[PDB]
Amino acid sequence: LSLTNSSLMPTLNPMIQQLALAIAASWQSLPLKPYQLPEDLGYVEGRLEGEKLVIENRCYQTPQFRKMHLELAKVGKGLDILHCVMFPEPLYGLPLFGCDIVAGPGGVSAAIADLSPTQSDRQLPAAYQKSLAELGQPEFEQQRELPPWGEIFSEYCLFIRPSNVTEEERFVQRVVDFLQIHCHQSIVAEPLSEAQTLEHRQGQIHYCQQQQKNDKTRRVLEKAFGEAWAERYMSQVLFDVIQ
Ligand SMILES: C=CC1=C(C)/C(=C/c2[nH]c(/C=C3N=C(/C=C4\NC(=O)C(C)=C4C=C)C(C)=C\3CCC(=O)O)c(CCC(=O)O)c2C)NC1=O
Ligand code: NA
Repeated sequence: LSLTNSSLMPTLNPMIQQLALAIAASWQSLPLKPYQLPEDLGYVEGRLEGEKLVIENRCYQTPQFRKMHLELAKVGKGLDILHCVMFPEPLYGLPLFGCDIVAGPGGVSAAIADLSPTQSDRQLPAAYQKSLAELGQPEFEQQRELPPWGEIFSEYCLFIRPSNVTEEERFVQRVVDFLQIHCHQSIVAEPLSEAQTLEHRQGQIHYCQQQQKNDKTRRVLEKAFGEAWAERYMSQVLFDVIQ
């Protein structure tokens, strides 16, 4: 979370850099422990017939968060990606924090962030609903419609192409605000009932299964590493289905 040793960071899109710093700052003083990814993955790169893909993975856990994954990536010289998920411990019933930012030479093309539900009714907990409403409706000029698998995302999900610096900063601040709410809610949460824990586990399984339908991510991985590698990475590293 000291992103000071990151080889990628100095070379990434400025909005990505600010988000990475914001996420690292959110996590820095938590009761962190390492979370070992499959094969204790950290840095990885690959190429097949086209551009090289370079990826840095950082991953932690706390008693409330099963797995806190920050991924940074670059395809060739110019396509930059930040991926982050905080997977909740089902025992505590917290939503899933996620964000995905994709940028090229033309600027940021996609910025997505959410606190996604795990309840069977597909609603966020009452406390989240309240705190999120209090932020107000952000104005963004270029909204994007989620794909069908994106039914997993809350009504507060952002999915935009930022139109200018003001919007980039507004999006980053909204992600900061989501993280602030999420970290606070995490400390007022108690272990839930076995039936409730099971419900929340299912919500997290479903989230991962749906995220795996994102062909935009899959194609980037496949072009650099191939089908089998990409399937392993999506299903075991990015969106692992708990059980
Ligand atoms: C290896 C990691 C990684 C790669 C390579 C990656 C690539 C990536 N994700 C994308 C979109 C996207 N990404 C998501 C969302 C998410 N994606 C998430 O990983 C999470 C946690 C969310 C949501 C919280 C959505 C909704 C789209 C748009 C998909 C579409 O347009 O069909 C796009 C298309 C960008 C655009 O259309 O402008 C690419 C290239 N994303 C990645 O995370
Ligand atoms: Na390299």
